Amino acid sequence: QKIHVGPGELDDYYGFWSGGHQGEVRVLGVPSMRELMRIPVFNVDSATGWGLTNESRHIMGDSAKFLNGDCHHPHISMTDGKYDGKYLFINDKANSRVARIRLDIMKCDKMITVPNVQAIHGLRLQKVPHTKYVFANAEFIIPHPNDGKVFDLQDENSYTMYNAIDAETMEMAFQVIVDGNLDNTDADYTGRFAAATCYNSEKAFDLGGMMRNERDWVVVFDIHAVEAAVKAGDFITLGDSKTPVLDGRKKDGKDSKFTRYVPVPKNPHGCNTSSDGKYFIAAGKLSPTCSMIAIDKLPDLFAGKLADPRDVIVGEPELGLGPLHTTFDGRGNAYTTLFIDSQVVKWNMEEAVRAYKGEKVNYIKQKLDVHYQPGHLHASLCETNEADGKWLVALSKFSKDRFLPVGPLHPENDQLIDISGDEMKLVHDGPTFAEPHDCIMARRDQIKTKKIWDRNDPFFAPTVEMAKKDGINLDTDNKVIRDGNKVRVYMTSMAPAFGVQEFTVKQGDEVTVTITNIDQIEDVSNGFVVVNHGVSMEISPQQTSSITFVADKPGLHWYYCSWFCHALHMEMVGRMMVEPAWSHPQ
Amino acid sequence: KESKQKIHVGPGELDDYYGFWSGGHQGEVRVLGVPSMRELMRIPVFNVDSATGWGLTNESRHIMGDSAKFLNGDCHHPHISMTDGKYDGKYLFINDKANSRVARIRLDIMKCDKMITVPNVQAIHGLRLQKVPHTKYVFANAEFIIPHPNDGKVFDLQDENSYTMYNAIDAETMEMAFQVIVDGNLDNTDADYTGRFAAATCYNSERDWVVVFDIHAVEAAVKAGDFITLGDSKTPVLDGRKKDGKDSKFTRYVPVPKNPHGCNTSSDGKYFIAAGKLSPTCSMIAIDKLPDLFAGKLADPRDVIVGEPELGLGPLHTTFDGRGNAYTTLFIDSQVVKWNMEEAVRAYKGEKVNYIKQKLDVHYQPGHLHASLCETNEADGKWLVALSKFSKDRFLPVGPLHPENDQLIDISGDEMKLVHDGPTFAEPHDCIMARRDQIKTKKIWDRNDPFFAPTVEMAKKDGINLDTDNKVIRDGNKVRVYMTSMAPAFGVQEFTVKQGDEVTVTITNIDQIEDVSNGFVVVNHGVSMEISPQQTSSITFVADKPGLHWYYCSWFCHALHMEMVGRMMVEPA
Ligand code: CUZ
Ligand code: CUA
Ligand code: CUA
Ligand SMILES: [Ca+2]
Ligand SMILES: [Ca+2]
Ligand SMILES: [Cl-]
Ligand SMILES: [Cl-]
Ligand SMILES: [Cl-]
Ligand SMILES: [K+]
Ligand code: NA
Ligand code: NA
Ligand SMILES: [Zn+2]
Ligand SMILES: [Zn+2]
Repeated sequence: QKIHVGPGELDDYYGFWSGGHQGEVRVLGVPSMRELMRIPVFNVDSATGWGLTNESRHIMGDSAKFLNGDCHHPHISMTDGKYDGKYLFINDKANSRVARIRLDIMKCDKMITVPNVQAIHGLRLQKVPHTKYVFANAEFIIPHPNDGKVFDLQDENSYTMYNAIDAETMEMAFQVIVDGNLDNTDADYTGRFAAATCYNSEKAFDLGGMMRNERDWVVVFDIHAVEAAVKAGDFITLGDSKTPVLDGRKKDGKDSKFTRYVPVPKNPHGCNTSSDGKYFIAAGKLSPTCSMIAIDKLPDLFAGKLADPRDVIVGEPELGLGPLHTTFDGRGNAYTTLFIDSQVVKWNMEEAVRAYKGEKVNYIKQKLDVHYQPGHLHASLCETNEADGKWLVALSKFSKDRFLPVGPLHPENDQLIDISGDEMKLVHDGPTFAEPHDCIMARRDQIKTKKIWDRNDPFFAPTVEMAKKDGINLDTDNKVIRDGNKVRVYMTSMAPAFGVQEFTVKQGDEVTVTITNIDQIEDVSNGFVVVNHGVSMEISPQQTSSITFVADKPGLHWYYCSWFCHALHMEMVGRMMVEPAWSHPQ
Repeated sequence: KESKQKIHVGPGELDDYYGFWSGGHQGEVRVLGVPSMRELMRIPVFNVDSATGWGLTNESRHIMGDSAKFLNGDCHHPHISMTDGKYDGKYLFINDKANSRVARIRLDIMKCDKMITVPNVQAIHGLRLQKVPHTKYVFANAEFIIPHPNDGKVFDLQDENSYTMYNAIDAETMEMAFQVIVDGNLDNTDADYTGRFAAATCYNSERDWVVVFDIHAVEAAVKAGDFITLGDSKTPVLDGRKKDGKDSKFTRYVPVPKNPHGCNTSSDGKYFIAAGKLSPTCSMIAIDKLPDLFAGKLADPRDVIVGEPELGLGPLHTTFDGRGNAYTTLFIDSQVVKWNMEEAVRAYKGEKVNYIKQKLDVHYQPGHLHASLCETNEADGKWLVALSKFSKDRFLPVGPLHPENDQLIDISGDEMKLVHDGPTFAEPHDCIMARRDQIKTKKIWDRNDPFFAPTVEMAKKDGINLDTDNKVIRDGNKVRVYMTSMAPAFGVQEFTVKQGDEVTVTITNIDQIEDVSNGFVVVNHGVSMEISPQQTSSITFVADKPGLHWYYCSWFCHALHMEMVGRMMVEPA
């Protein structure tokens, strides 16, 4: 299996890395592991203007006031258990958001702040019949309402919730109150069941408390029952949110219609569906095991045909110290990160299941040393029924001496491992910034991108509507619209010239500049920077982009095209002239 | 001799050079390993960095000063400080064209530690360092002509008080040293190997020129008090314009075709080489003739030109292997051309000599290029990076935006060989390499480090010993939390405030194990920062929402990382 991609060759896979607490999504080529693109999501990007432009701030809504994010879990939309390459979704733990990225333009196109929760951590997508719902965990228990009268986590109204977002509209679909808390989550291959690990069944706030219980659990959700309850109008609502809220807590030992709690040790972390649809696999973390939940047994569990929730567990292989996450090669083998032992352990799920029945057999096939302290791992197409068993990436949190010293802050080490054969082979050390937690790979032919924008694209449709109110045709017009103390400049751009090369405003005017790049050649991006005003944005071919700033400085102020576009790039400039306040009224 | 160097750095092996890439329009600096071309670290400078809190923390906003209000930057030209014409590994400097700044990075901690807004100019673009006897001055070009004063009374760019200026910053204090008014507009700049001379291309005389500065004469004028000041800046300003055809004393204007661009000093110190851009040539200025030029011993400013090789369409920039060759990017022809400087000089006198050695195709439209140690008299002729603006089909498609293609070229032998295509984001533009042994970094912070000294001072006023204390100080509607942190526990795990209070959280990571970084995020408050071992970091926000609000450690630091959390309780008003 070729490891190196030479000049003029292309990678075989796309890789979508989370940006960690840096807040972006990174697009890598695999197996070269080179970064092809950064997709700003929760960060402010000086280069494209994301978080400065009117289009981006409209997508972010009120959360445009935050300059930070913390993302962990990127996932690609599916149809019938296979990637369809339309959307990628990712969480924000820092400000409790979920974002959707459109894979054809590789931009964030929708974002939602999840109501009545703190900290979106785990996220995964419905697999079958297609990604109708995005499932997201809120990690921290809070009071409801959270108005500062009650702070106690033990109050009957202190809880966290499992969240379902409608993937196509990016509005809330429902929320399910749970006992304990939520960590990671996955979904079955039927659409009926989802599952999440919980580490704080104690509802404590201190370290000792959260480790008190021998087992926490994985909570299993019957989504068909939740939908049935929503259609029956049997739910409540919290605060000013109209999201249906259903109660999945145990009420004095009686289970909810919506949930069942399977005891699992101990502060379990990863929650992964095997690619054959047979198991939810929960990594035991503080327990040196994984727990294997038989998805075929869940209907019987929800029908009261099982005496004990543990009856749905059909294996608990002892793997090593600090199991965190599991992935699958599609040949019947599972691969699990051991954080403390600092290894990846390859094991055979069916032999694990036989050993739980007492049939002594060695289900452990190989342990590979990794460098050092691995968190997530991901095998190519592992989240689909097309898991192809070629590449594995283990994302390690301490790189120590694996790279040149760069000061007190070290890179993460994302290691590429060949699993096409019976023996795992470590082939590449990839340093990365800001702690990617997880990543997802797709075949080159599962992703189709646009090279030029459509003029009706929803990304800037609000800007086109604003232009219409001004009677502007964005494809041709170079006009300055004046409206009181507001000024709206509309121009075309066509390397190496701005369509409006000079305009005059009053000191204090609120200036919006809207640029439509009317080039036809792919790859001729234009930029727009206003010197010393904190204004920067990119405009690609056939895109309309706009940005608003206050002209608070009298005098002459240059603007220039930031993106190299032509041999005469450094001459694509213009002048804003600001008449002083003392020459105008007030 | 062949070009054979190994290009692959396998698991467990280390790169041989550091690469310092400009972050382009994204505004950071990037640290790469060469020859792997992998990104080891991101250093935030003009961008806001959610991961480390740069632009959010009190320490970073203090360094940024008033310019902390800007969320953007546009950088191009990174350069490492020198002693005796060799890298000394102390500082990296870089420009901000978007908001007219120069920043200094300390290479021992890989953080930006000083920043200056250059007064009375618009857009810092070209930038280079004094080489000899060391980097006393940072030289920076302001690109755009503006009125003086720029108060809205005059907009005419041909008014007698409309001009731009060459800028000298004191490298060690990061205060302005002096500015020199010039004719025309400035593009790129370089310095000689003595400290007396510097030079800059000008593209908008409206043949343009390379303006040469006699820095000794400028310094003499400043020491004698013969200068003016502009506006509310105390920076000495000297007039380097031609007045009625009379030369300044501080400057000479050397005619050079055409809209010249790059301005590069050869590593043997002999030449300033200006790339022709619209002219298919480079022009070679003999630095050893400059004293005679400023002494009025030469008939014509063209007499310092000793070579004008014809290279190809669209020469932009030049670098050096230290063996006597120059390497120039041809933007139009989309090539790197290798040529021999001494043979070009002899051709200029009329000898039939072929100075061109090889043309290598690159992909596509190269701008800057950089050979290893080329800015020093130690130029080693091993590696060459050409930074190409249009990558086209060289990488997988990723939508309407495309990556720059930074291509690594083996120049160790007699033939250039292309060995790697490196995609990069937001047009890094230029880069600089240093030997592994030229860079020495700290493993853990020193407690006396200037980076957070202002925070140690605040703590002093509160009577706080940052190394041990876990305390909440109340002062009106201000709340100052001080805590130590030690994975996996925050030293203060809960505190209570009033809605509306202005909260400052100061965290001191007292771990002594390298690489055990901590983070601090306050949920739904837009607060995020990093605290590495022995660092103190601080951040201020207002508690504007009543109720219970969790905070957590963002940096995976421990098996119990998920459980390293705290509670802020906000009492309603
Ligand atoms: Cu957020 S957790 Cu194991 Cu996913 Cu990294
Ligand atoms: Cu438009 Cu460069
Ligand atoms: Cu402290 Cu993770
Ligand atoms: Ca527990
Ligand atoms: Ca000109
Ligand atoms: Cl998981
Ligand atoms: Cl240059
Ligand atoms: Cl040679
Ligand atoms: K790390
Ligand atoms: Na939204
Ligand atoms: Na400063
Ligand atoms: Zn440049
Ligand atoms: Zn250039």
